[PDB]
Order: sequence, then C-alpha cells, then structure tokens
Amino acid sequence: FQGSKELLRLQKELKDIENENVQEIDAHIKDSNFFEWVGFIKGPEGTPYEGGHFTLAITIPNDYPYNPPKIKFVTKIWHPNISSQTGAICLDVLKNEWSPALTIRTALLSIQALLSDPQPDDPQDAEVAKMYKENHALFVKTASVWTKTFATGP
Repeated sequence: FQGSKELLRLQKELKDIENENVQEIDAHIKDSNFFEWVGFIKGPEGTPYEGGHFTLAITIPNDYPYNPPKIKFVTKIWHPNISSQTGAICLDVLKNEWSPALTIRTALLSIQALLSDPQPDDPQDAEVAKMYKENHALFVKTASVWTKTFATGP
C-alpha cells in the first residue's frame, strides 16, 4: 500500500478493474514493475474477433495520471487500425484527450470499441486497410482465421 501519489493511483485502478467485469477487460502487473501491465480485451460478439482473448502491453509513465499510458497489442491480430506485425495502434486521440479523469480500463474499453467498429480512413496497417476496403468479405475471413489461430483461450 503506502507510497507515492502515483503508486496509490495505480493501486486504485487495479482494484477497480478487479472489481469490474474482468471477462471483458482485465489488467494486472506483468512482473515486478507497477508501471508495466499486461492487459486483456475480450473480442466482441458478432465481430470477426469473437471468442478471441487479446493480450496487450501497457507501459504507464512515471507522472501518471498526468500523461497517458502507451499501449500495444501483444496478441497478433488482423485489423485496419493495428499493425498486423507489431501490434501498434494509433493513440493520438487519447494522447491529446488525456487527463487525470481518464483510466486505463477506459483506454482499453475504447480499444475494444475499435475491434467492434474498425476505422479504415485512419489506417495503421496498409495491407489490412486495403483488404478491408477492397475485399471486405475476405477481411472478415482473414480476421476470423487470425482470431481462432493467434487469440485462442487462456
């Protein structure tokens, strides 16, 4: 328990996440650094991500909550807004929206929203985005293969 304002804040976030719906969104400390978490996002029903369990890497800055976390997927995923090779996502939005009012679970909920509702005009992976636009029925199939291949159970 006792320690800095940042440490108390992180501790609260974790307990709350633990108290919320962890079937949807979860996070815990990776190893021994309170500033490095592993996140879980459930792939949303009725999407090509359905039945997927997606792991992310969350690096929390030392001045949190005054700066945003950095987040990237660990689990490989086929999505126009996520690098099919590195799991990187564009976080420009939360970057300039960030304030002490925001939380990591809400950062994660908004990424899960992206899974539900891909944004092809602001693309992260050129090849996935091309496919999403040019042959969408294939996109769905490719994203489904990758979910059932790379994002399998715990």
